[PDB]
Amino acid sequence: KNEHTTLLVIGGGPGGYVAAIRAGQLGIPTVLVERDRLGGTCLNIGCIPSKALIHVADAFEQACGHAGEGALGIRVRAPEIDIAKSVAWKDGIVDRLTRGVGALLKKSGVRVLHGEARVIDGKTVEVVSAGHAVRIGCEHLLLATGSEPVELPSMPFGGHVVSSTDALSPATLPKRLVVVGAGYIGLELGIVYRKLGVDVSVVEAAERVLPAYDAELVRPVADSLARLGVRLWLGHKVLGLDKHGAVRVQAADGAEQTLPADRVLVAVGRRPRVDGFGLETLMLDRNGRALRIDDTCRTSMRNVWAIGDVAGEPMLAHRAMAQGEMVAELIAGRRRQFMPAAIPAVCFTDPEIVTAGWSPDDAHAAGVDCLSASFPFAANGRAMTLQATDGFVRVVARRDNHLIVGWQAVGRGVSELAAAFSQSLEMGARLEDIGGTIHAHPTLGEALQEAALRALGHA
Amino acid sequence: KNEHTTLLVIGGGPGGYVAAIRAGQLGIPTVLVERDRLGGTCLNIGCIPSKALIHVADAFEQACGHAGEGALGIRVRAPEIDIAKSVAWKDGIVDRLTRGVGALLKKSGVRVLHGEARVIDGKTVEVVSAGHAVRIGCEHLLLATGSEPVELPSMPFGGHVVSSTDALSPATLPKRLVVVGAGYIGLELGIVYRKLGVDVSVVEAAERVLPAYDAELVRPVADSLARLGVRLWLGHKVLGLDKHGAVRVQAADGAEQTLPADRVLVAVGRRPRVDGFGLETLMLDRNGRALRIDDTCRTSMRNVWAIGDVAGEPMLAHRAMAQGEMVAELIAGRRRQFMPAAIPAVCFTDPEIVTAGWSPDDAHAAGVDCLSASFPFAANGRAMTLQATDGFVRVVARRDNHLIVGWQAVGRGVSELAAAFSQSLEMGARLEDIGGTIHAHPTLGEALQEAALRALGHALHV
Ligand SMILES: Cc1cc2nc3c(=O)[nH]c(=O)nc-3n(C[C@H](O)[C@H](O)[C@H](O)COP(=O)(O)OP(=O)(O)OC[C@H]3O[C@@H](n4cnc5c(N)ncnc54)[C@H](O)[C@@H]3O)c2cc1C
Ligand SMILES: Cc1cc2nc3c(=O)[nH]c(=O)nc-3n(C[C@H](O)[C@H](O)[C@H](O)COP(=O)(O)OP(=O)(O)OC[C@H]3O[C@@H](n4cnc5c(N)ncnc54)[C@H](O)[C@@H]3O)c2cc1C
Ligand SMILES: Cc1cc2nc3c(=O)[nH]c(=O)nc-3n(C[C@H](O)[C@H](O)[C@H](O)COP(=O)(O)OP(=O)(O)OC[C@H]3O[C@@H](n4cnc5c(N)ncnc54)[C@H](O)[C@@H]3O)c2cc1C
Ligand SMILES: NC(=O)c1ccc[n+]([C@@H]2O[C@H](COP(=O)([O-])OP(=O)(O)OC[C@H]3O[C@@H](n4cnc5c(N)ncnc54)[C@H](O)[C@@H]3O)[C@@H](O)[C@H]2O)c1
Ligand SMILES: Cc1cc2nc3c(=O)[nH]c(=O)nc-3n(C[C@H](O)[C@H](O)[C@H](O)COP(=O)(O)O)c2cc1C
Ligand SMILES: Nc1ncnc2c1ncn2[C@@H]1O[C@H](COP(=O)(O)OP(=O)(O)O)[C@@H](O)[C@H]1O
Ligand SMILES: [Cl-]
Repeated sequence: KNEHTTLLVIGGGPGGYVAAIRAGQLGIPTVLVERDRLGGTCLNIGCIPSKALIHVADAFEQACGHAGEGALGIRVRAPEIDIAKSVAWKDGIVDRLTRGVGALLKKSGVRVLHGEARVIDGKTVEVVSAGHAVRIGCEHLLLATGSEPVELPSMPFGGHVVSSTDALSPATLPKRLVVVGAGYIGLELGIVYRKLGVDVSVVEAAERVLPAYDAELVRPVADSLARLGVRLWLGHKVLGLDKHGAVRVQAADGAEQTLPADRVLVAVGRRPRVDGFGLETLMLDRNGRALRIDDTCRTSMRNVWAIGDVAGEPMLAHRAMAQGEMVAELIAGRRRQFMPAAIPAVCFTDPEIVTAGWSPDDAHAAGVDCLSASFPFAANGRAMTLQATDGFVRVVARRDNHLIVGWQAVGRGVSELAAAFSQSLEMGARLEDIGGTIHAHPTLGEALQEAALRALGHA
Repeated sequence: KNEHTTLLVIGGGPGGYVAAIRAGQLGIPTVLVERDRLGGTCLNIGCIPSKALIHVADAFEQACGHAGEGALGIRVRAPEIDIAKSVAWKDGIVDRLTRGVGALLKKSGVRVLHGEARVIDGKTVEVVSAGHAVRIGCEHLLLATGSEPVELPSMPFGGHVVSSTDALSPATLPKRLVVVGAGYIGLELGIVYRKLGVDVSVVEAAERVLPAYDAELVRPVADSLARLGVRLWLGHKVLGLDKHGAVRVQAADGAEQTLPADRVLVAVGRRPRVDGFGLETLMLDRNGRALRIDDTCRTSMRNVWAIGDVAGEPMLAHRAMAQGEMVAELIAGRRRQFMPAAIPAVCFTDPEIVTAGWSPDDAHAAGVDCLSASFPFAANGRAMTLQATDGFVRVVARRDNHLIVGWQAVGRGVSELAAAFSQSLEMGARLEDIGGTIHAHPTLGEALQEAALRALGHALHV
C-alpha cells in the first residue's frame, strides 16, 4: 500500500496538529502521523494535566482552611480527598480536548494515521501499526516529535522513582516525596503534593529555585515554599538511592546527607526526541540534542522542517503552535511570516510567574540601555481583597524612546496578565501608552499602569 | 483666618485624591478637603468593600462544596461563618488603604483639611469642623463631591430598608433579603448574600437583569442566578412595604404579590452630590442631576472644574481617577497627549462581565459598520481546568479596516482580561494584530486570539 501527500507531519502534539489544521484550512494535502494520542505531551501528560491538578490542590488547600480562610470569619472542618477521582476528572478533561482536536483535524481535511513513523529519507516515511506497514511520500516533511523527560543516570525511572507523567496520574498520595529539579515542572508538581498533605522536599543544584528566572522575580516563590513547609536543598546534587530507598544528596563542600522518601520525582529537564526513528539517515545539523533551524523552522535539508521541543528551547506549547502555523503559511506560498520578538510564559507555581520579552538583565546582555520600574501588590486594592498581596509587576523599557521591551509579574492569579504583556509587545507600546490607558478598578492589572507611570516618574 | 492656594479640591474620593496627588507632584500648591474619610465611596462604602465581601462569599461557597468541589474528588464538611468577623476583616482592608492615600497625599505636598467645605464663590471656600473654620481662596476650584444612593420615596431608608452602605456592614445575616434593582450593585450584593445562605429575591422593572448590557452577554449571569437560587421578579415595580414588612410589587398588567422580607436592599441607582454646600450660587449648567462638563472637565464657570460621579455617568472610580489626573495636568500647563480613552468596566457578579469599548449595539448606534465574533470558554482548555466553562469572549471590529472597537467577556474569573482589552484598544489593534500575537498556553486569554481569528475568517470570506 503506497501512498502520497504534499505535507507529512510527524507528531500529533501542539506543533504538529496546529500545523496540520492550518495546512488543511489552506488547502494543502496533509497527512499527520501519531504513535500514541492526539495532543501530545501538552494535553495528555503536560500542560492540561498539571494545571488540572493545580486546581485540585488549590481547592483542597482552601477547603482545609490553609489559604487564610480563618481571617475571613470562616471556621472550617477538615475535608477529604480521593486522589483517584481527582485524576479521573483530569482524564475526562483530557478526553474532551483530544476529541475536539481530532474533530478539528477532520473538519480541516487532514488524514490522521495512528502509527509509529520511521524516516527513510527526506521525502519518504514508513508508518508501522499493529500489523500495518505503509510507505508515504511527500514534498515537505515536518518534524514535530517533541520531547521526553531527562533520566538521571544514577537514578533511573522505575518503582519509587517517577517522571512528571506518573506524578500527574498517581493511584495514591505518598507520605514523603522528594523532587529533583526546582524548575517549573518540579515546583508546580511539588506544590500540588504539598497542598495535598504530602511531606515534600525539593533538591536543586543551582543556588536558588527557578534558575531560568531572575532573583527578584523568584523571591516571592521562595517565601511561599517556606510557608507551605517545603524543604529546599539548594546547591546540592543527587548521587542516587541507598538501600533504604532514601535519596543520597551531596553538597558543594562534599559532605552528604540522605532524604527519606517513598516516591521520587525527577524533573531535571527535557530531551528532544531525535533518536530511534531513522532520523540518522537525514544527517541534519544539530543544536545540542535538538535539530538546528533558521527563523522559519527550516532544517539543513531542503523541504525538511522542524518545530516545537524537537527544535529546542523555549519548550512551550504556544511557541510550537505558532511555529507550526508559520510553516503551513510558508508551504502555501505566503511571505511575511515571522516569529514575534517576544514569547510569553507562565509558571503556575504559587505565586505564579508571568513573563514576556526581556528582563532587565536580558536587556543589558542585548546591549540596550533600559530602565525598569515595579509596583508591589501590597499597595493594590484588588490584591488585598483577594488576600494575595505578595509579589509585584515590573515593566522594562528603552531609556531613549521608552519602547517597552519586557514585562514580568509574580503574584497569585496574575496568569491572565500574559495576554496584556504579549499584545502590548506585539503592538510596540511605549510607557506613555500604558500610563495613559485607563485600567478598570479594582484589578491586579492596575499595577501595570502604575509600573509604567513609576518608570516615567524616575525617568 | 484667611488662607490661600492655587488648587482647592472638594472631595477626597478617587477623583479628588488622585487629582490632588498629581497636582502636588507637579508643584501646584494644593488643598484637598474631606468631610468624612479619605478614599470616598470607592474605598469606604463601595468598590473595595463589595469586592472584599465577594471574596468572603466565594470562600464560603467553596468551603460548602457549592462550586463543584465534589467533582474534583474533594468531600467536604459544612463550615460556619461569623459575618461580624468578615466585616471586621473588610474594614481592616479599607482602613489600611485609606491610610495609604493619606500618606501619599502628604508625600505629594498636599495639605489635607478635614471638614465640611462650602462654596462662597468660584474663587473662595469655607471649611468648617467642630469649633474651627477657615476661608480659603483659590485660583482653580475642583468639585469632586461624588454620589449618594437614590432613595425610593415610596420606601425610604430606615430599619429593615437599607442602602448598599449598610448591606456592606451587616451585623447579622437575614433569613430573607429582597433587593430592588438588578443593576451591578444590586446583583453583586444579591449574590454575596445568596452564597452565604440567605434566601434572596431581586425585583427589577426592566425585562431582564443588568438592563445596561446586551442579552447575549447577560444570559450566563441569569443562568447562574437560577443555579444559585436567586428568585427574579422581572418586569416588576416596587410599590412599598405593607404592615408585615414585606415588599409590595406590581407587575406590568397590574397584578401584585408581596415578597416576605426581613431585610430590603434598595439599589435603584445613584445620584450626584450637588446640594447643601453652596453650589446653588454658582449658576453652573447641569446635565440632568449632574454638573455639565466638556471633555476636559470644565464647568460653565471659569476655573471651576468637576470630575467623577458629580459629573454624571459612567459612575466608575477609574474614570474619576483619569479625569482627576487630566485636570491636574491641565492646571500644571501640560497639554493632553492622549484623547479621552475607552472606559472599561467589570461587573463582579458570578459569572463576571468585563467590557471595554463598544458592544455590537453601541457600534451600530454610533453609525459604524461592524462585525463581531465570540469564542466560548466551553472549548477553552484553561477554562476546563478551572471549572469555568460557561460564557465567552467577544471581539467587535470595523468591517472597513478591521480595527477592534470593543471587547466583551463573560465568565468566572475573567476580570483580569480587562488590562488586555483596555491596552489593545488604546494601541489601535486590528483583528490581524490579535490573531498574530502569541498567547501563553493554557490561559483564558487564548480565547481572545481565537475570537479575533473567528471574526477575521468572516471578514476575509468570499
Ligand atoms: C508536566 C509538564 C507541564 C507542562 N506545562 C506546560 C505549560 O503550562 N505551558 C506550556 O506552554 N508548556 C508546557 N509543557 C511543555 C509542552 O508540553 C511542550 O512544549 C509541548 O508538548 C511541545 O509540543 P510538541 O508538539 O513540540 O511536542 P509533543 O507535545 O511532545 O508532541 C510530540 C508527539 O509526537 C509523537 N511522536 C514522536 N515521535 C514519533 C514517531 N516517530 N512517530 C509517530 N509519532 C511520534 C508523540 O507520541 C507525541 O504525541 C509542559 C510539559 C510537562 C512535561
Ligand atoms: C456598592 C458599590 C460598589 C461599587 N463598585 C465599583 C467597582 O467595582 N468599580 C468601580 O470603578 N466603581 C465602583 N463603584 C463606584 C465608585 O465608588 C464611584 O464611581 C467613585 O467612588 C466615584 O468617585 P468620586 O471621587 O467621584 O466620588 P466619591 O468616591 O463619592 O468621593 C466623594 C467624596 O467627597 C466628600 N465630600 C462631598 N461633599 C463634600 C463637602 N462639601 N466638603 C468636603 N467633602 C465632601 C465625600 O465625603 C466623599 O468622600 C461602586 C459604588 C458602589 C456604591
Ligand atoms: C419605574 C421607575 C420610576 C422612576 N421614577 C423616577 C422619578 O419619579 N423621579 C426621578 O427623578 N427618577 C426616577 N427614576 C430614575 C431612578 O431614580 C434612577 O435614577 C434610575 O433607575 C437609574 O438607573 P440606571 O440606568 O443608572 O441603572 P442602575 O443604577 O445601574 O441600576 C438601577 C436599577 O434599578 C431599577 N429600578 C429603579 N426603580 C425601581 C423600582 N421601583 N422597582 C424595581 N426596580 C427599580 C432600574 O430599572 C435599574 O435597572 C425612576 C426609575 C424607574 C425604573
Ligand atoms: N410561586 C411560584 O413559584 C412562581 C409562580 C409564577 C412565576 N414564578 C417565577 O417567575 C418566572 C416567570 O414565570 P411565568 O412566566 O409563569 O410568570 P409571568 O412572567 O407570567 O409573571 C409572574 C407572575 O407570577 C407571580 N409570581 C409568583 N411567584 C413569583 C416569583 N417567585 N417570581 C416572579 N413572579 C411570581 C407574580 O404575581 C406575577 O403575576 C419564572 O422563572 C418562575 O420561577 C414563580
Ligand atoms: C429624586 C427622586 C427620585 C425618585 N425615584 C423614584 C424611583 O426610582 N422609582 C419610583 O418608582 N419612583 C421614584 N420617585 C417618585 C415616586 O414615584 C413617588 O412615590 C411619587 O412621585 C409620589 O411623590 P410625592 O410623595 O412627592 O407626591 C422619585 C422622586 C424623586 C423626587
Ligand atoms: N542530562 C542531564 N543529566 C543529569 N543531570 C541533568 C541533566 N540535565 C540537567 N540536569 C540537572 O538538573 C538540575 C536542574 O534542574 P532544573 O532547574 O529543573 O532544569 P529545567 O528547568 O530545565 O528542568 C541540575 O542539577 C542539573 O545538573
Ligand atoms: Cl495567524
